[PDB]
Amino acid sequence: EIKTTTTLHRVVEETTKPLGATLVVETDISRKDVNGLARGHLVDGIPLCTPSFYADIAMQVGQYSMQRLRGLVDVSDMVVDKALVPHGKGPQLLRTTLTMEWPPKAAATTRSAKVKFATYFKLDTEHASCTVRFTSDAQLKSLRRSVSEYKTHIRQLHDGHAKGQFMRYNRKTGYKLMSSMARFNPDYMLLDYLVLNEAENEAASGVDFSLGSSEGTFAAHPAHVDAITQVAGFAMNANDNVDIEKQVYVNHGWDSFQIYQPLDNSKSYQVYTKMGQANDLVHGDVVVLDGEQIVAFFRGLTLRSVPRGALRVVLQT
Amino acid sequence: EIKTTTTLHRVVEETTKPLGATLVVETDISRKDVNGLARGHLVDGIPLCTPSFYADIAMQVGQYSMQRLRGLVDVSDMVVDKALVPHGKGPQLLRTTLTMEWPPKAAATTRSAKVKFATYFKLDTEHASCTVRFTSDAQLKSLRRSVSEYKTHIRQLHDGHAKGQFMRYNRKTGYKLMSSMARFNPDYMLLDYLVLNEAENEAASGVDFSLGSSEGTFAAHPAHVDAITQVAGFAMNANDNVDIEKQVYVNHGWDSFQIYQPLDNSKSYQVYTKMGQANDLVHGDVVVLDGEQIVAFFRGLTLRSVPRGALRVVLQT
Ligand SMILES: COc1cc(O)c2c(O)c(C(C)=O)c(CC(C)=O)cc2c1
Ligand SMILES: COc1cc(O)c2c(O)c(C(C)=O)c(CC(C)=O)cc2c1
Repeated sequence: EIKTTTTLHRVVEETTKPLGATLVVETDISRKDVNGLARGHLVDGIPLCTPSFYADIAMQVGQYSMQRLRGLVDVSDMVVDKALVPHGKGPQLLRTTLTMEWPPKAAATTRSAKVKFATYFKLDTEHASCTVRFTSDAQLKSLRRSVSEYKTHIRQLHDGHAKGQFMRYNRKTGYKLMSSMARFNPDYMLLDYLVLNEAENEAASGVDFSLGSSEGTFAAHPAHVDAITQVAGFAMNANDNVDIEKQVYVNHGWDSFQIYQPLDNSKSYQVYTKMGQANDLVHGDVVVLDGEQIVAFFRGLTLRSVPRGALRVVLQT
Repeated sequence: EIKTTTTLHRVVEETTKPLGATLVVETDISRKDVNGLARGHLVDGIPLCTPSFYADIAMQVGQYSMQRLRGLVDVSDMVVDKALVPHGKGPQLLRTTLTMEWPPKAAATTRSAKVKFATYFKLDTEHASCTVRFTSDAQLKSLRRSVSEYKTHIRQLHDGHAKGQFMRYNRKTGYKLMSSMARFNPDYMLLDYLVLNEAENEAASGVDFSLGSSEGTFAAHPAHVDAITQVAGFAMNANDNVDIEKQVYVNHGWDSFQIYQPLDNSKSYQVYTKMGQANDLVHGDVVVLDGEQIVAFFRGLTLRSVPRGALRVVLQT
């Protein structure tokens, strides 16, 4: 039976059939243990749930599904369509629906599940979707072979900063730079330092989970995983040629997300990304290291350029 | 008779006397050539006239007063008491009142005049005051002897940045850093780069007056002089330990201000300040160089720590 957590509160429905299964879980984002955490970012005084919030729940229903059938869960094909504003005024029910389909009777052969995230009063808004994948360790093995190359990019960023070539932002100064666009729940302000090579939207950052409070139970703490994606959002938005009064880069989702080691709330990690240039979309990979160890990887993290002013409008609509 | 300019529109009253004289001038800050200029900073969508606007008028009425009795005018003892919001909705008449006092027949020996700045509809608000002084060149001579020393502080700041010790902000990134506190009329965005030693609130900045448009006639262009004081305000507000969502440093005035060379709108200048350490107030000197030449100097520029939120309240009321 699925363990309830800070971010997954009850099972609404759990049905097996011959050609598939449906699992519906529910999270009251107004519940007092989670409401604070659900309010990750703040834009024009409007609180916003981060994609990492869905990713946590996805990892949970995926891990459960994968164990129930028989291993790494990949939160893949994440698409964030509509803002979720945790109002904190009476129940606000986020329903996460996981569906699986199969041949008879190869249920145990199943390597993916479709996941949808929608708030209910019933239906309020459909927010996001992803596909969880029960994946191989092939990527992990490949990442392990590239560790030394990632470490080299990181070292070269620090060397450049030490020569006056690249900007290095202390934690509070980085958040100040972003503050006309978004403010952050303090528990999400986990970027300790960030070195940015603006020419390639390329960043090396120390993320220190000890800098926030992360009480509760999770598969992947939404603050910890949002801090990882913040590094790529900062690389884009902190470029001297991006005028954040007019245009801002927002997280649209990603192609793949795997976690290989605990995201420990007493530890700091190294995060490296080269986003680059590219319609209204940029994409790139984000790796998380713990010294020599591969901790996590976003493949094809996607940020969308949106008008600052029209963002304001839609969020107030 | 006093030359009218972009920032001084008409003489309201001009009386000489046995024991002194009164000169009252008027500037309609809604007039189309000046209204843009008058709106130098923007806080919470509220436009604000900068202290440099009063300093320009002070130099003009001071130079005139000095010339008509019988070379440097010092805009000294500047105190900025109340915000001036150029609404641009019908006339908004800034009245600058200069008063002088003297012995019988000794008018020619007069070395200072009291200046007050108040808007009228009639009395609206009293904004600021200063004392213009007809001063010696002793300070100028002293500054010329320190040139090499100022240049050394500047070179040391650049050296430190080249070793990764001090922050260097490109123009647009500096203004992005300040943007949750204030936005700036583009004609005021003249800070080309700034290197900051946060430990001592110590900055060297290139200010490039060619970066804005400054059409009109002035004694000292309000954008150009404000850009000089921005270097000190930035030094304080860009400190990692100053949370601009809570407290901001605002210009309160200064003890002395002298200009020794034209502030040429095609030229860039070097500005150096060491504000140092946080009562309500910080103070320090700001020097302006053009290579080897002394161009201008604020002695005892004063910034006041004000609550960001309570700043908002007052301005909105
Ligand atoms: C206008 O469309 C959207 C939709 C979203 O889901 C959005 C969203 O989730 C966010 C979030 C979570 O931050 C933002 C603002 C940022 C990047 O800080 C803006 C959004 C804007
Ligand atoms: C609350 O009291 C004041 C009085 C002023 O005259 C103020 C003032 O002139 C200003 C400005 C800009 O001129 C400001 C805001 C800043 C530093 O950008 C804030 C002010 C705040």
